[PDB]
Amino acid sequence: ATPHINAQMGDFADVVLMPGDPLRAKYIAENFLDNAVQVCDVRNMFGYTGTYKGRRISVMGHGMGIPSCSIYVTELIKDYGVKKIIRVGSCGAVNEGIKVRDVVIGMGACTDSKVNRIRFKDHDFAAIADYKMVKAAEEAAKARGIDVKVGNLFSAELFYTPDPSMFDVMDKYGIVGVEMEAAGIYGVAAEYGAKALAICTVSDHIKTGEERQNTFNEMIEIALDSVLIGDQ
Amino acid sequence: ATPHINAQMGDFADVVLMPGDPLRAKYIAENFLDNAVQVCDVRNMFGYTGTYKGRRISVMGHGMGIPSCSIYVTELIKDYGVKKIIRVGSCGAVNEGIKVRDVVIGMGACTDSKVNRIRFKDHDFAAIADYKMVKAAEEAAKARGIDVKVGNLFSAELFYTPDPSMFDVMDKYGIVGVEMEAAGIYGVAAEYGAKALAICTVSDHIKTGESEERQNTFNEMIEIALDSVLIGDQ
Amino acid sequence: ATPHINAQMGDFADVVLMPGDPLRAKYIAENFLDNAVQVCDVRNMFGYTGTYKGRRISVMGHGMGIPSCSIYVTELIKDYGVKKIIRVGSCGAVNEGIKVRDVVIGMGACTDSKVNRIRFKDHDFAAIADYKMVKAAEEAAKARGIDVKVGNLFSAELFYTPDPSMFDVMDKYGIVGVEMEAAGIYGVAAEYGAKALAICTVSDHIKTGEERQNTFNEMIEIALDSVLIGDQ
Amino acid sequence: ATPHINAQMGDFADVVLMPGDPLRAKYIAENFLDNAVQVCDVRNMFGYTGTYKGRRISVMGHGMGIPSCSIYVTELIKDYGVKKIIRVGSCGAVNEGIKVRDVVIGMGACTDSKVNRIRFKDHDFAAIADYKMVKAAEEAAKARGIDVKVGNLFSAELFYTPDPSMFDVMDKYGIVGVEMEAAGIYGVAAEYGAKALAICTVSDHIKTGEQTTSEERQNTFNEMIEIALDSVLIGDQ
Amino acid sequence: ATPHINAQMGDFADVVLMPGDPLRAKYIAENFLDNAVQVCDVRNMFGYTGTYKGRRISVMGHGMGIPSCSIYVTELIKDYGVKKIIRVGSCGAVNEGIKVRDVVIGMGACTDSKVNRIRFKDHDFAAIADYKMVKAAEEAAKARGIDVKVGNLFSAELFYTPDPSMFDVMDKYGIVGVEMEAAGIYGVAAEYGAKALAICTVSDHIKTGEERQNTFNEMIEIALDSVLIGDQ
Amino acid sequence: ATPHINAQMGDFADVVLMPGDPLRAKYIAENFLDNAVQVCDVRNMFGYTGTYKGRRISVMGHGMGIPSCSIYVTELIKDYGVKKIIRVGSCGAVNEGIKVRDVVIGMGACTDSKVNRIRFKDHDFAAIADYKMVKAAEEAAKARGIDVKVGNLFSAELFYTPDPSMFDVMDKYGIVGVEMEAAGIYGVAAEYGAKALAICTVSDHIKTGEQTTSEERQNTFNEMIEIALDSVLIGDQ
Repeated sequence: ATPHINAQMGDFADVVLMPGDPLRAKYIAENFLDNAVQVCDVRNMFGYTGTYKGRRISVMGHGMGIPSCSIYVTELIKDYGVKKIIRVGSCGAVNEGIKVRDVVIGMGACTDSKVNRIRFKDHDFAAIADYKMVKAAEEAAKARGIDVKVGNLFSAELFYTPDPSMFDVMDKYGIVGVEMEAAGIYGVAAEYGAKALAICTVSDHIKTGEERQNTFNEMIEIALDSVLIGDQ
Repeated sequence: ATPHINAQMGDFADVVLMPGDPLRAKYIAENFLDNAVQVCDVRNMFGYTGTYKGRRISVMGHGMGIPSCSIYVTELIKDYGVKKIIRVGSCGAVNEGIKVRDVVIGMGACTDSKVNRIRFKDHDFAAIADYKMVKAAEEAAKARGIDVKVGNLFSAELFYTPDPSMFDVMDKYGIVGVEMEAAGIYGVAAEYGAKALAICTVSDHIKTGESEERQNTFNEMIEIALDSVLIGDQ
Repeated sequence: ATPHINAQMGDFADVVLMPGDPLRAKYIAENFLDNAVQVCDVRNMFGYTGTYKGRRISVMGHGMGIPSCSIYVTELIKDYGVKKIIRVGSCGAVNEGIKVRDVVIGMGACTDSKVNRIRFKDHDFAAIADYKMVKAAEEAAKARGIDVKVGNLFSAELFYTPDPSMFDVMDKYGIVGVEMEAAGIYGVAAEYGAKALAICTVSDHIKTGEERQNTFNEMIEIALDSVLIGDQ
Repeated sequence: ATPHINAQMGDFADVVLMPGDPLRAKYIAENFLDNAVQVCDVRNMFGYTGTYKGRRISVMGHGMGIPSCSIYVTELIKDYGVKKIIRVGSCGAVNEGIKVRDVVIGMGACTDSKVNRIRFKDHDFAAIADYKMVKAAEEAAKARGIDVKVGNLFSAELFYTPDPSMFDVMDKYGIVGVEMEAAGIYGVAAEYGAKALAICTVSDHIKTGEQTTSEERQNTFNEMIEIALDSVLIGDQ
Repeated sequence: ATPHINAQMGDFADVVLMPGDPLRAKYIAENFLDNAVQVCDVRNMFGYTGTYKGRRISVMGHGMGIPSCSIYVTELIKDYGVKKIIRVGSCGAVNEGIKVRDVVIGMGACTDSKVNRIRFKDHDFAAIADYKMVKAAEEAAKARGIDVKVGNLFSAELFYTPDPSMFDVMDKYGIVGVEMEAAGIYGVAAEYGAKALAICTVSDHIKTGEERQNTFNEMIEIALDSVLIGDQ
Repeated sequence: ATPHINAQMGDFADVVLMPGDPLRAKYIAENFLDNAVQVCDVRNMFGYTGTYKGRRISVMGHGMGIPSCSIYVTELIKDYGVKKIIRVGSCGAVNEGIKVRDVVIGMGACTDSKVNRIRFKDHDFAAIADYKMVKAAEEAAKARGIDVKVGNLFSAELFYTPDPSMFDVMDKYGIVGVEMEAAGIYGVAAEYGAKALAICTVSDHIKTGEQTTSEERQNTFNEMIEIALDSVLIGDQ
């Protein structure tokens, strides 16, 4: 029993899929997993454990932003023995070579947050995903014939940014998508010795101002298939 | 009809009480407000509008941390006409003069976050509450025989901090309670020209290590906040 | 008998009013206090102790800027037993809603200085006044028919700023007045466990370019009446 | 005809292998490339162009440290059309999970330098390698029976650090090796739109005092270069 | 007529000697200069203009700390045509090879202040004195057989530092003296195209805890002699 | 017998002249020193020891950029007993008061690097030269009729800067020339208790687009080296 998660050790699988919205975790448990049972509900942050093709897998919301996400993944790892975390969600694109509904994988995560600087003595910590998980997801996508873009995500602290000119810097530096928690997750996995990966689907084009459900399903199938591939 | 709040203009009152826990918002709606009706539920972030002594008041969770808190209160202010936000929650204490169950009001909020530096050209922005709201809350508590400590909160980005020696620094500088969203709310209030206040109840003593008594003290904090709304209206 | 103050313990009252200009301290001692006697003059920084309606009160200049102000109020607090400091001065306004001759109370104080970051491990320390002092001052003004603005001051390190565009940012965030020492006084009050308040009169409008003695006298009376309201 | 490189357009291939030491570049061009010709020598910074299994490949020294390697990689990309860069060097280990003689690939590069903060408005830029190059290098090592550690390198500005306690921080965060130029190469590659990769061989263990002989190190160095050149062919597809 | 200096263009010479204490400026005008006449007195910051060996020279206090000193030197330079500033004062020593009463010249000035970072886009500005002024002062000292140490001063923002371990860092990097304004003066001189120099006398040994009036006179004679040397 | 320098204690004099390019070290040792013998060549970074008017003097390249520079000066000081270092190079001018072919001395060195912040608890370290070396070089140039500009150099981390508006800032604050290693040499010299000086010749004007022939550049460079060597003898007295 932890402060933010009302479950017991053993309730979660060693791998957890994590959308930000708890209703998306409920949607995933009911439509993609077999026999999912709810294992937590504190603060309405629903978490479930079921199986995918016989493999035990959990799915749980993490809320919005770095701080919220860090609390949950930190507790999953140190209190529930979770080894691998796959964040799943929507992101905004800033570059011309990425179109809405494209599937991006964050090999790395840039950020404007100070959390990695507080852990790394104020130097530049490169928040990165676990290589084998990236590979697994790219192979799972290829198997279904889905193209994915692997690159840097940008984890913003402020959804309603006071500095919009930063989207032009992101673009020039190849940022593939903007979300709000990947840099925090990667930071937590490094601090606690676990492995993470963030997968996103472009829901909006910040620059050009540019189905959704179906593309969401492809993202989920890719993440879940990457879990089985990762076990081999 | 915003991305994070599925309500209509007019659904929220001009004043909103905001616990971090959506289930706390539900508890407040059911036990302290009259005829409260749910006005939003995207992402399970429950929001309700009811009445306190004839005065229309809203209550809604804001989730955990500065980024989450900023999204909700920003949308509330710019799309729902919200004028006053009172965050209500639990905090940890670092100072010996403050005990568990004490009620603290955050006249200012320190932080280890970068959000106010992004807004203020990397200079020191003093994230403060609206004075009249502090004053109303302090008078409301005084009328209920409750002693409140008014000072600086500290809004942490990392609940599981990699640097626990910071708690000794906070204590040395008078921090009255440690939580996670006050500096963000005050920063948003200053950016969008609204008014905000953070009231908290000490649920844990981070230094000394110190449900019923907490529930009771939680009810005390809610009553103060709601009574400050009426004193604030005069 | 300190390095910057040549007085003895007991020479100052427990409450000190501090204009930046030592000649302003002399003015206040002579026209608002009864039987004030000079208690210090090292570096020409005049300090006086007198009585306001029977209540012992001190007034002393603190010079210009954060470093100068910190030295004096630190010595007053640790060597002279000073419990409450009320800084009084003139300030520039950046906001359109604030006019010259308006009285502002600094509940908080922003700064481009590094002093609070040196004290607070490089994180954001919110330099704020003592709530009760703010409340007393606001009550005092209300009793004299004076409308005061309570909010954020900005304490600048450079009077001749190399970056005048900061004035638009301050305005955007509600800064009520720009001066040079409130963030340092509040930081010292927090470090040594004392109480402080900054009250100012808008002498110039930095944005619009926009009696002064009269409004200055108004600010002095509010400060002195706040001390008596604060004693109850 | 740039200031630091005295070659002409077309002298370099579109993929360039880069050790820090110009003599290692000479050694690679001589022993691993066919028909290598020296194409530049400004400041004794030797650059050659040869062929590997019929494919055109260049090898060039980049000096030590971020500032020196940025100058050369920037010139190769903007003046000579280079699209892919593979840095091949030596790094020190800080983690007990990594052993001397290990082959590490920098998927990312942490640093104590300010070069990426100057480029990215003082926010945190995750200095990363090109994913497909990491994958080609990882497959190539696997195909040669070499097990590679894929993770975060740390590019130090001061070889003789004034703060050794940072090594304990690097170990806790899983840094796989400490070197001096990856974070700078990754920043340049992102700024100019090219692709980069840093591969390293562990010559010393900072934390455990472990050393290796010059024989063993030559051999492990030899493995690294074969992986890199193989990865080029895999990457071409 | 400037806000902080009540004088007219022409009242100051092109070179100004500046102790922090205005009473020290008064002592210098009366004892070292011929026919010195007071030219300013706003805020009790006395300024005087007299003659040294027939050479017109001014002496004025600048108060304590960077912010205060910056206002005065900025106004002297841009409003009163001052070309050279020599700050004179007492400093604390942190290094074992520097004893009390030694005369140190700040060829450079380190600091914990943010003022040069605000001017220099957050990079490292090396606040340095004007080389010809350093040279003139070192030669003036040699003529009178006084030994001087030329090196880095450290300009502290906080007289009562919350971080005393910084004195050991200063010592290790060769800081010759700790004072509070040299880095600010050097910054202003650079920004406004003027020349500055800080000369100090060690009044206390911060480390070892270790006449004064006479060593003060040596410092002043050296500065004034450097002015004549500098004119050749 | 250090990692980057293949010499033995006593091979270097107590004073070392240091250009960035090792071929310039060769040129100086051959043309200005008597009986110069090469004493190291690790990574093609040539170091020599010769005599000037009977006074033992060494000359050695330091590569480009702070990090490379720091490694060599740090090794000369801690492993080989060097007491004084004079960096002799080329710089770009940003101020209209400085013309191409001018000789500038860096009494101080500004920088956009983080190496002195890492050493000085994140506060502002004024990276400064040794006063008596500045004075010896200034008198030596005066004695030769050369008028030197004494001031602040700016040591850039990125030669190909992503922020060129910074040059207008350096101009406003009087920077005398832009190079890449002075702030790092001064930091090392202060960390290890040694003395250093950076002298530079203006080969190009960044702000006005002024250039100079290779002939003019050789001659101005020739003047700089004689100033430096003369400053060593004056410094000994």
